[PDB]
Amino acid sequence: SRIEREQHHLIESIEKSTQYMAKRRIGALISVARDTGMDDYIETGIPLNAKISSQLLINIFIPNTPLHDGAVIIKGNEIASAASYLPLSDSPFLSKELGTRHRAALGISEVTDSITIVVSEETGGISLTKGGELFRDVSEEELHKILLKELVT
Ligand SMILES: Cc1cncnc1N
Ligand SMILES: [Cl-]
Repeated sequence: SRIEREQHHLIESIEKSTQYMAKRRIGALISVARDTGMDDYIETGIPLNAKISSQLLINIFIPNTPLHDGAVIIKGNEIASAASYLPLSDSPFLSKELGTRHRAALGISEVTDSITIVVSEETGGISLTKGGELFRDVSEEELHKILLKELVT
């Protein structure tokens, strides 16, 4: 179909699912592939090759469920995999109060041009990684403008 419609639907799906999980302190880790490949990391997860929806993203990350423990990787117009491994950053600049999801999101951002979104299960804050930088606890307006700029081409 039309690319721009899928991209805006992707953005709305992330905004809606992360708002839902943030409110309930459900951790999440969602990495959006771009030009650089996430293919090897997709292979580490459970293959879904599913249509993107906020409902599916929420169901994946329910705690103590088969699909929740690891990253979701979106590729093109599909949720490609759940429970994928991402490389963990060894950076000592990452705050010690952040968890493995953040360290994983930082690590993939150091070696891909992917955009990765984290929901902390400790605080509910939403964070974002790109190019080896972390944007910690962004507002809904900040998240919206970042995703517009980064995911709509
Ligand atoms: C430990 C871990 C958790 N989630 C994603 N990647 C990882 N390496
Ligand atoms: Cl967390």
